[PDB]
Amino acid sequence: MPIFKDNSESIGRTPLVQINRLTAGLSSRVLAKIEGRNPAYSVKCRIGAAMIWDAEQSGKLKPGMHVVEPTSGNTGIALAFVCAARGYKLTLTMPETMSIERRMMLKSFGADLVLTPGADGMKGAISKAEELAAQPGWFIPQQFKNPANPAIHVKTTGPEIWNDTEGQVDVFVAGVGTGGTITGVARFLKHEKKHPVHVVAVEPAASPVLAGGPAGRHKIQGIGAGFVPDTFDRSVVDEILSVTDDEAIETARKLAMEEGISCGISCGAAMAGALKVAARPEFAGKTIVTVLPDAGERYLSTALFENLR
Amino acid sequence: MPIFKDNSESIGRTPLVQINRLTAGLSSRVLAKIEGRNPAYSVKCRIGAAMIWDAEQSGKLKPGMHVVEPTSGNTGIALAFVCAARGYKLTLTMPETMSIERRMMLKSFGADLVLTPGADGMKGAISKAEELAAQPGWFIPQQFKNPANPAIHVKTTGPEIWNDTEGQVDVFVAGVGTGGTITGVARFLKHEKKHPVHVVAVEPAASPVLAGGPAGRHKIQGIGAGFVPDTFDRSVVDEILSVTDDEAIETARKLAMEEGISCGISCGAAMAGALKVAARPEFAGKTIVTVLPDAGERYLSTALFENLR
Repeated sequence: MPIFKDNSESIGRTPLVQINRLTAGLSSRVLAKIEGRNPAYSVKCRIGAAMIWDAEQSGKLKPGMHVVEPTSGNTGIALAFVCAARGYKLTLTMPETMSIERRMMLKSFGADLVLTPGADGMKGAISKAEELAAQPGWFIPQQFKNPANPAIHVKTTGPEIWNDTEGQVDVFVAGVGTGGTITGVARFLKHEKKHPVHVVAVEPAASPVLAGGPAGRHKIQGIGAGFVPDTFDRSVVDEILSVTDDEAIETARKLAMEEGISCGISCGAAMAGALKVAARPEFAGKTIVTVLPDAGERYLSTALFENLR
Repeated sequence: MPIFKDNSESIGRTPLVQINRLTAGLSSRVLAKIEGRNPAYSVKCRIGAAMIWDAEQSGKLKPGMHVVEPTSGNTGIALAFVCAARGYKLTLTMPETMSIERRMMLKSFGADLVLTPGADGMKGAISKAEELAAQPGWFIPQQFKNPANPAIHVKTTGPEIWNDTEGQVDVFVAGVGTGGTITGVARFLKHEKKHPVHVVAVEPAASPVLAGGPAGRHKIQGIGAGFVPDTFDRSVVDEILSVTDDEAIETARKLAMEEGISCGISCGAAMAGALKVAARPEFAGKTIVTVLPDAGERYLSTALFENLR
């Protein structure tokens, strides 16, 4: 490995770990990519870095400009650590219904937070971010529209999976938030390596928007955005699979308990999908790869841990 | 990277990141090794894996046996994920001062917790664990005595530093808890690569036991054990340096804020010492390497985040 000139350069190179007890009695192989092991501990670190780097290259972002994005979750954390490592002023807009601890993490990187009325929800944070981003000197990455999001997974996540498995990956299963992960990995495998792979998107059964149903409330943070994102390319996805909130929560708990993998709720969702796919007779002896986006300690205040006080 | 057959094999291979703003105006070069990027997110993952593997190879640990260890933080977490990954019953002793968040992390891996009197500290934990380990069928790794602890650093941490710097490491600065990190890296560089390295042990000014002062209470968790561990090899250490709780907490805040590196209190302690050493005239144009043991989210409930409510 090189010496990274700042922490944003250290994204990726995450490990593939074989799942052993949740797969007991299957003849396929299930490998988990641990995206929790990133400079700011989630998969979003890849796109926080890539969207900043790409805006530098194109001139949309210049030194002294202000970065603004409407986000509570992992994307705010990634942008915060990247802007701190690379020296940009950062503002994040979020409804005031935001956990005091997620805000501490964001403020530890020196991000400025703009709370918008909780009643207007996410669309209120988006409106404020658009208003701020309209002024000159401010840049908005736009995580759901920015092609630099799937492109970094074409350049890093995709190749890492291809090379760590030595070309043995027959199924890729990924929860879909912005959809950049599943789009970039599928593009790399199918178009750049010409590799046959069955690509499965995972969404909450309570908000099955990718399969055409109506958005709803759900607890699988980071996926189920309530719309089909522009960064999600349905043409490289072969199947949509939904999981319940309880399946996701329980499978994340079993990943820690039975595999020693501390991970979040959407990790349980992805794995719960992957293990159902991996039980199909047509995939006997095949390799199923899935992504676990972040780590369990980010979920101490959530429903993931409520059974442990 | 290979496919890891379980999560314990995925230890290490952590990045070296150049520190840029905290070093502004020094002519030396300070590189931070990010041990938060480990399967259970601390440096102890290396020795949790290694001590279990070593006990398996030696026959001191067999399938069906019960693992027991005293811990005040990361060693419990490391052993917990390893025992979940590899299938051992685990019981940890710890003072009742252990935060609720730490307990929950240990419970998520299915470890049993035995609480010892808070005012008796680590020594009261060590004694209850020794008691429990007397039972036939029980095994105690003994993190302060087990040579498998510095050995894994001779085998992984040392070589990673040597390889990523291409033999450019003139100073090694590390906080001492068990001392295995500094002992193993220093043995590797001095005894095996025959490389001249100024090796700096960092301990709390409020508990300068390595320097022969009295044990005292302090907030730099993970270091300042209150005694000199057998796994600390004084013959490979060139200098003992004290840092205040205030220095450590503030420097950990500055690493997040000015570098985008979210890390723990002991990380600020090591960096506070590394920056002092790196400003010395004899190290102009030289390379100083230090270890940042874990990640910031483990410390939300601590004095590290007191300034953010």
